[PDB]
Amino acid sequence: AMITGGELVVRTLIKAGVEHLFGLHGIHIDTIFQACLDHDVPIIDTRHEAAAGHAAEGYARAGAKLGVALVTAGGGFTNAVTPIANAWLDRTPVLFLTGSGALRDDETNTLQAGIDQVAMAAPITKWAHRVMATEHIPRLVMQAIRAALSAPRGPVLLDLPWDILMNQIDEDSVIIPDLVLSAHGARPDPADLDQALALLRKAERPVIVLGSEASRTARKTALSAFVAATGVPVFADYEGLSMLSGLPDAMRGGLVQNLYSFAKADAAPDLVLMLGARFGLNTGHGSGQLIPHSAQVIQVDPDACELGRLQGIALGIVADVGGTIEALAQATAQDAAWPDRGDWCAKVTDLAQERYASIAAKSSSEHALHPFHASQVIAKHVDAGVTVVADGGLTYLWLSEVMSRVKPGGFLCHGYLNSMGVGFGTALGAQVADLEAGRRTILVTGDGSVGYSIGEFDTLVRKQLPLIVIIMNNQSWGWTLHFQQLAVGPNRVTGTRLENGSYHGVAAAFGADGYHVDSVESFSAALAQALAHNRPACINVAVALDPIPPEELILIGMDPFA
Amino acid sequence: AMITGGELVVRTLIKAGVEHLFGLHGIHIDTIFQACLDHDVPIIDTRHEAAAGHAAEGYARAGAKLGVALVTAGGGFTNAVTPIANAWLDRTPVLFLTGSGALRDDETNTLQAGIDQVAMAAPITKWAHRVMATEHIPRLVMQAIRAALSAPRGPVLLDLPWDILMNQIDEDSVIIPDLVLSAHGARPDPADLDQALALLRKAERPVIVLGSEASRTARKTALSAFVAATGVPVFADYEGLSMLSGLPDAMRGGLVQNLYSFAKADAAPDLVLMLGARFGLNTGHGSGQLIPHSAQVIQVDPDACELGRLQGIALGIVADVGGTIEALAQATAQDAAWPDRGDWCAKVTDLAQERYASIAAKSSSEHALHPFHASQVIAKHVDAGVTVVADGGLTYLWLSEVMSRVKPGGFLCHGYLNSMGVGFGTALGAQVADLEAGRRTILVTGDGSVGYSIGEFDTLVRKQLPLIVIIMNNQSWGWTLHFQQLAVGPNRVTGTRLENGSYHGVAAAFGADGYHVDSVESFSAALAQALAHNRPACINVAVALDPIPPEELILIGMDPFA
Amino acid sequence: AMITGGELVVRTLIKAGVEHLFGLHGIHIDTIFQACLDHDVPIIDTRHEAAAGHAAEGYARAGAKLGVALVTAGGGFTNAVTPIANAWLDRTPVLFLTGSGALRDDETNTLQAGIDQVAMAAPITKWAHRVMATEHIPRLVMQAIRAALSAPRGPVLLDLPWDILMNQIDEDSVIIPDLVLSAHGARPDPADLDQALALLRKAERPVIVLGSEASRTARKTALSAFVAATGVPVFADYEGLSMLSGLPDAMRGGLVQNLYSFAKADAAPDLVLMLGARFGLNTGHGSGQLIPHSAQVIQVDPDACELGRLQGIALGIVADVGGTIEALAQATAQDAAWPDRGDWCAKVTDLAQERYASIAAKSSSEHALHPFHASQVIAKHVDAGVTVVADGGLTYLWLSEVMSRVKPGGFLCHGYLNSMGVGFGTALGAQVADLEAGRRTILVTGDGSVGYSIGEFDTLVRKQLPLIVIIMNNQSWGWTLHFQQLAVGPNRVTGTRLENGSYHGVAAAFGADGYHVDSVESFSAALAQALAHNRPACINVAVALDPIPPEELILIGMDPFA
Ligand SMILES: Cc1ncc(C[n+]2csc(CCOP(=O)(O)OP(=O)(O)O)c2C)c(N)n1
Ligand SMILES: Cc1ncc(C[n+]2csc(CCOP(=O)(O)OP(=O)(O)O)c2C)c(N)n1
Ligand SMILES: Cc1ncc(C[n+]2csc(CCOP(=O)(O)OP(=O)(O)O)c2C)c(N)n1
Ligand SMILES: [Mg+2]
Ligand SMILES: [Mg+2]
Ligand SMILES: [Mg+2]
Repeated sequence: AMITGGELVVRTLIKAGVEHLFGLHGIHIDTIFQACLDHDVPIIDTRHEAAAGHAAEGYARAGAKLGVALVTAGGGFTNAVTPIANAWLDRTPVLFLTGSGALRDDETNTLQAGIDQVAMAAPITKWAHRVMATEHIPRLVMQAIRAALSAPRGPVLLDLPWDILMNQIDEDSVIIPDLVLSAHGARPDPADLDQALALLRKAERPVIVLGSEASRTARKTALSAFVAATGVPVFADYEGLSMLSGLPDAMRGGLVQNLYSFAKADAAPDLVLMLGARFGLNTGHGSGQLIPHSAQVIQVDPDACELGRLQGIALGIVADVGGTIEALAQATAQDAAWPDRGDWCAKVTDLAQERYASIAAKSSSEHALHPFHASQVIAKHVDAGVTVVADGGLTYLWLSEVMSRVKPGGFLCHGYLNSMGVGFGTALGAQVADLEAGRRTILVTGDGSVGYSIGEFDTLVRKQLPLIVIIMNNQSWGWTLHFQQLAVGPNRVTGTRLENGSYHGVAAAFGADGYHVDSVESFSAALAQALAHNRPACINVAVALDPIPPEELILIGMDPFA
Repeated sequence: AMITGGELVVRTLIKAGVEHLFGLHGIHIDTIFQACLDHDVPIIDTRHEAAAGHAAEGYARAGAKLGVALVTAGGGFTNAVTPIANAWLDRTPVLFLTGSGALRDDETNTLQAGIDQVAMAAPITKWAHRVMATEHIPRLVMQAIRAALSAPRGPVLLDLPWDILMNQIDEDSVIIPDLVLSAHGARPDPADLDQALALLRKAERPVIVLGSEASRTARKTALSAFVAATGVPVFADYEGLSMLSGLPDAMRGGLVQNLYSFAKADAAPDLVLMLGARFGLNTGHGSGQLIPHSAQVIQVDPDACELGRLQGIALGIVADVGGTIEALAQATAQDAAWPDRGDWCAKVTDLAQERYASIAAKSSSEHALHPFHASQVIAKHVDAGVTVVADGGLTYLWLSEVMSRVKPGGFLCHGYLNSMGVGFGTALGAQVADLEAGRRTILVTGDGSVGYSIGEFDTLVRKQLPLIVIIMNNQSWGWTLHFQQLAVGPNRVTGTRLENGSYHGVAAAFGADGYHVDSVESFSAALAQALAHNRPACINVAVALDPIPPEELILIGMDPFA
Repeated sequence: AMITGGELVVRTLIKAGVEHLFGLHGIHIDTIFQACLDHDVPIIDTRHEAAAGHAAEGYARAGAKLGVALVTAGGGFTNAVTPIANAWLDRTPVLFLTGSGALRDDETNTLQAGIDQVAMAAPITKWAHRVMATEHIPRLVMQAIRAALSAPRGPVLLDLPWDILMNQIDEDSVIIPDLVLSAHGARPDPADLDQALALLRKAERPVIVLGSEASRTARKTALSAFVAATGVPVFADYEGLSMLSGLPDAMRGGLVQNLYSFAKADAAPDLVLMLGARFGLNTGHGSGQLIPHSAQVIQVDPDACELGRLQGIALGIVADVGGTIEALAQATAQDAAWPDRGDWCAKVTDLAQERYASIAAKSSSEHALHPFHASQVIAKHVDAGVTVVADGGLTYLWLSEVMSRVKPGGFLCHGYLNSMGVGFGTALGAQVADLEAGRRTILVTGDGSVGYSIGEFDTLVRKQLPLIVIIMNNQSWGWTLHFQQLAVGPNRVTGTRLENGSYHGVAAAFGADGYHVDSVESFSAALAQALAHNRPACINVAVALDPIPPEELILIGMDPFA
């Protein structure tokens, strides 16, 4: 028959293995909407394009697969910029399909047309391109997919002029190709794999730090066989945590942010193995905090820029992180000459424990519900059947203190962009990935960050998504209000207080469950209540503002343990 | 004494004459926040950076001045992109002040940093530029203002590294320089102005069409001098309508879209003078449905691409629209012999009025409130004491049909980008520019577009803004659903129905007045009620889905009077 | 019949009045070649696309019209970058027509395809754009011409995919539109015009400075009437010098660079009138050496960025420079009472003349011909019938000192880009424009610079172009060798000597008249010889290296006088 370019897009995505798209409708991309309707593909349609974009991210992260986002021309695309920017830095594999002006209505001042979407998207994407001919649609779509999913994973834009989409050709003119890209990643040269193992055996205090790319390939069975052979502790940046949930408990060092007072302990790691973790913000930069200059560092990253960009390393290998762990278990299933790491692993869990006691010792929840305490109520329900998504300022800095101790099904936190509010978006789409697994999603967000996408309680309800939103309400933009007294001066705070409005009143008005809580018990009663029930909820949690997280004081450059 | 890069900016904006900024606080730009506090200059902080940017647009357009927008690094900037794009196409003079990563922490994977902000805004701005030394700030800020304000007016982006903002210097070492740019625009060469007036005299059915740029300089008394002398009617595209409000009633033609039904009456304009109107969406592209190919066209635009871009004109002048009007009055003051236009002007008002009676005659509001009947209820409250702001899909297309009859102090509608939801931001900042002038602002929005910025009721209450928001709620993304049922098929509707949620409840949750009305009486009661009170209000108006606005059928290329 | 997209281009250029192209043939752009050959418009085909690009600049600047460059896809476009860049900063109206890959051969790794040609040209052009439809060619080309030719004049890039160019439509289906854009530019307000004149009347030591845009619009008759009425002296940067050749000699201040030693004379100008000169390289920046801080500045520029960008000004008008000179003569036709400026005019020509003898006084041509003495030889032939083109390092810094006194038909020197070797290109194109005027072109280049485009002697020969090329050969990259010893150290000069080659031998091996000269008499004799002959000539002049252009010392910030 004769199908439209819109249909050609959809066949190609179905051929890849795509089963959900997140989007918001426009006349310009309606041919895709029509084709999805025809091929029984869900198109979760949100209230803001950005929220749909982040929804694709969360699906991609929580799902360990490709996320797809669909936005209309002009305003559709520009509303989509923040999720693209976010997925760019988080290294999140998301295909962004956008409509634009008709080729033939080029340069005529028509509606939603005239802005250079690929130009805009270029410095934010692994690849961005505008389709010039309908026959190109199947192969350009697959190309776009391949680029996003290969290492390092990242966001890709495909600009589908209205003109090309509506247009129609003969089904036989064109070939819908398969996704013919191996699921297995590239492995290091046998020469280096041996040198890195030789180094790890000589190590007295060795550690491994997992990055985002450990989670995208998700090679758990091979990682377990490897830790089970060498017996070395394992840390991760935020994205990496999901991986540490198949590991014995003494071999779990937790969040990379623990390796801080390992110096002040005369116990600083002897060697560091970085698999996908970059010398960015999550690893304490080139400063030496979490990773020590003295230490001999082995860094694996598909992207050779990252190889000792900030510190000098000892060995740097270009390869896929997931494909590397496979090559690691394989070469460690004959060794058997691996030292006992008891005394080392012992202190690792000890130092993490001291921090947990040191914060619980500082926590007074006498007058207003301390935030470190509230996070514990949440900790109580976190296991492999629960994806946790974090947003807000101080509120996610408090969760990190409680997150090393539990074993989550997914954990999705801020990337280098650190854009407040992308929480709803990411969380929503996370739940759609979690529906298959039976996992349930919980968003822990700030009173500020919820305001960005508050309308999404509508989408939650319309699409029947049982996401629980916990709003840690301190009646302010938390992180910034602290900066104002702590970096500027006590009496002068502006543009940061948010002392107005029932967020729970909003959610109830949008059709979701309202809960209001201020005490520890009030909160635990409500969280267990919302979890028991199988529909969307909002919990407005009154927390103190004054308390200063240890992580806030690390990042400006001070010791919270001195 | 010693100053910081932030202070330098604030002093430079004050020497320009700026009295409000719209922003959203982040630590990267806190320096400006602090300097503003010192100088009693208000920063209206919203819930989303987008809403802030659009608020600067609304400030600018309704204020006939520069609108200033301030956003933080990274997510702060990318969230502000929809406002920049809109400002670009609307030709709206807005200065966009963005923070970025520190210069000394360049290329290190730090926080909110690594996205090429200037590159991203390049295709959307008259000028984009990242500041490289703290002493450059005062002259780089002024150069940005001049860039923004010169014709054609447009957005300008100025990236201030955090490094450079926090950074510190001597008061007398650098110079806060003055705003030296003449307010009066450039005039056509007299030989061309004479060609034009000669042409205008010989015309049998002459019209004038105003664009954005007429409203920007706002030379009202020079238009009245010119119309009341040649006696020619005057039309305007959306941005230009504000300018027709101090004009004699007979020589007002209304919105440029009334020139449709002018052919079928053998009364198509003989000559068309276009002052800032571009050929494109507002003026019926190159089709000659509005501007007939037969007519002698005279076009005046600051930007030369624009001159006869889609049609052939007889005269194309590069000049300021504002200054061209001044010359049009100048050259008309001695000229005694202008023909009588009484019969033609009678014909213009006659054709426009037949249109109105034709719509009312086809409008039943018995089963559910007709969107037209609803639009009339609003129009009876519109005079020069009111700025009406429009958003949504079908809802604004209906409102246009009543807007030609009333003389508004401001009318801010969709530009070419047609981004749904920009209504809140613009409407908010419009109310800020309106407070000083004493005028009151109404936003007339659809049920879809309001969901975009619905947390902004928070800003409406925190900041004490008596903005009334009418939601024309047809429980669907109206305009796209009409495309789906009319051009694809009645049973093929997906992703456009919005069958959920109390919007008036949402406003009531943030502390605004809630109204839910459905009949003509109820709504008029509700509107008059909210207007009496100096308070932020939300009117949720239940309106019909089925009716097709005459503009929907015109823009698709059909006759709606057939 | 049916014509080609190539034909559609040529028909449109023809309607603009384009009578010559500069280019270099590729198969992608052959349809334009066929259409030019069909319609007898000459395409001057050079040996390098950069020479073709620059030749178009010279044609534009020397003919005071639009210039058109035509380069093929890929290498054709990239070779064209330096001319586009130069035209951008010189403000030169140049249409760049480029081929690119076939739309339907998109992303297929083909011949000459794949490089984002509009992206690369975006920051270098007023407008860069890829043509998307064969129907579009006529209106897009004219839109391009309008954008290049509007104030401020600058280069435009039009990308014409080979696919769309080969395409064939029906003649009658598309309309080849006229150039309807008034040749007179916009004039200043009459409030401001009068303020400037009253300020000019109150002035005690007023001066006028013409910049690039004065030569573009070329409003000579209006300038003669204006200086001859107020009697104020008049300077110019390099581009502006051509206009000073229709002026009584005492009223000629010459090159703007004379106003240097005017301060230490207590003769620093009271008031400065800037017509299109920008605060920058030619005008001693924001430093106030040439354009004093004490003095009141009145600045007129099409681009408002420029208005007091580096100094504070007293008045700043957005207007076309050509139009402003008109308005000025106009307003001076009634103004009978302009004071006598005899005392000031005399002082001016006196100081410029003293500086001149000050250099001849310190010049010795005994052991090798002095570069200034050599410059004087050339000055003896410069009149209204000669276009002089300068290139090279020291060699042109020497001419400037001799150039103020003589009144040339054209004078084309380096723009802000200051790119060596662009001489042949610009000069060759200059000679083509000069054929209509009867003027002859003479290029003064250095030994390093001729080296860039040396093969162009071949184009001079094949194409019968009697351009005379004087090489001031000091067997080195002069300017950089001087920086090395004068700012770095005596004994450390590397990579700057060019002690090799017969340049005259090269020109003769290509077909042109070869001359070798080292003394004053040899040089004057041969220069006079090649001029009598109506052929292309090369003159290789051995000049001294050790000398030091006063300008070379006026730019590090030091003083070549007191
Ligand atoms: C998109 C974006 N990202 C980051 C910032 C800067 N920022 C970092 S933390 C913060 C306050 C967040 O408040 P909230 O979400 O309530 O969390 P809290 O720290 O108050 O608990 C802001 C404004 C910003 N202004 N915009
Ligand atoms: C930012 C943006 N997103 C999506 C669209 C596509 N679109 C055009 S009209 C329309 C429906 C608008 O709905 P609503 O605000 O309720 O107005 P109404 O239903 O009354 O027409 C949509 C989704 C758009 N033009 N801009
Ligand atoms: C395109 C380009 N422009 C400028 C320079 C830097 N530069 C400025 S002057 C100069 C020497 C010019 O030598 P020549 O052409 O012989 O003139 P001379 O001063 O030696 O007489 C150089 C290399 C450069 N390397 N490349
Ligand atoms: Mg908070
Ligand atoms: Mg609606
Ligand atoms: Mg030389």
